[PDB]
Amino acid sequence: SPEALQVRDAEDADWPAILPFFREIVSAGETYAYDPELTDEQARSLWMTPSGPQSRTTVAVDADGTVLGSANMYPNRPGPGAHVASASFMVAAAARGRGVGRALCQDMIDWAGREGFRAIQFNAVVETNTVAVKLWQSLGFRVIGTVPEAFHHPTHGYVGLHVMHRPL
Amino acid sequence: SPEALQVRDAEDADWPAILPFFREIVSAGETYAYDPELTDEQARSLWMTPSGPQSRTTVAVDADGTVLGSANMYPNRPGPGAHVASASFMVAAAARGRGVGRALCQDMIDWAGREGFRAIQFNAVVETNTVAVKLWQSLGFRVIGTVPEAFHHPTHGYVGLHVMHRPL
Repeated sequence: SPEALQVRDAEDADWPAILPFFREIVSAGETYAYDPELTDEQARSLWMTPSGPQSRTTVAVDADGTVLGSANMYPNRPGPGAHVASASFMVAAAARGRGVGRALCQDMIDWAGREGFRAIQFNAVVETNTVAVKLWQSLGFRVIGTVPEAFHHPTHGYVGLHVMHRPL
Repeated sequence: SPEALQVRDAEDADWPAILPFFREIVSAGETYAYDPELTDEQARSLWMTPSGPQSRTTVAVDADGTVLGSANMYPNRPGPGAHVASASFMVAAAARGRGVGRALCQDMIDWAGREGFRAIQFNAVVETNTVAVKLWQSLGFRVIGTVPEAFHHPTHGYVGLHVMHRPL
C-alpha cells in the first residue's frame, strides 16, 4: 500500500536485496546500458554511496522492511557541472505497478532540492521504456533531445536514447 | 605545417607532455567539467588507453616529435550502447589555430569507422566553446539538444551543454 511504502536511506545490509535487481536489468537489456560482467562488488561500488560529494542511495521498503526498489543520486558532472544532479532507479519486477518508481523519484527530487541543486538530468532514457518516460514527464522532466539508434533493444532493434531534464 | 603534423597512437612516454594540457583545461574552466583535484595518475588512467574495449589514445605531433594535442576515443556506453563511440580532445594553447583539433577529430572519425561503430556522440559540449562547436559541425556533427544552464562558465555564467552526434 502507499501507507506501508517508505523511501529511506539505504543501509549496507540492504545491498544483497538490491543486487538481484541489477542483475535482472542487465539480463533483460531493455532499460540501461551496463557492462554485463561486473562483479557483485563492482556493482555495489557503482550503486551504494560511500560517505564523503552530494550523493545518496535509497531503498523503497514495504511494512515488513522488504526492499522493493532502490535509487541512487549524485552530481551529474563534477566541478563546474556539479549543480546538476542525476539519478538511477531500479524497481523489483514483482513490485511494478505499486508506485515504487514514483516514490523513489519524488524522494530524489525532494533531496536534490534541499541539497541545493539547480536541475536534474537523466543522460540516457531508452525511448521504448515508455513507462519510465511517462512517469518522469509526470514528475516534471522533459525530453531535451534524443540520440537516434543509440541503444540495441532485444525486440525493437536500434532505438533512441532521450536526454531528459527538470529544473529545480 | 599540415605536412609536418601527424596523428599517431600515443606512447606511454607521451603522457608527461599531455598532462599539462589537462591541467590547463581544468584551470581555465571553460570547456570540460572535471574534478579539480585528480592526481597525475588518476588523470593518466582516465586519458591513456590500456590494452584490452575498442578504445584508443592518440597524439598530434610536429616534425620534431613535439606533442601538440591528444585525443582519446572509446565506446560511449557499454553493452547495448557500445556501437556509439565518443571521444575527448585536448590541444595545447600554443598549438591552437594550426588545425590540430581538426586533425585529431578526423583521425578519430576514421578510426571509429574502421572499428565498426555506427555513430559518435559527444555528451557535453559547452555552448560558449564555439570554436569546438563549429569545428565539430564542419566535421558532420549536429546538436541533438542542449541542456540549459548545465555548466558554470567563469565569464558567461550558467550556460548550456550541447549533446552532439554524427552517424557513421
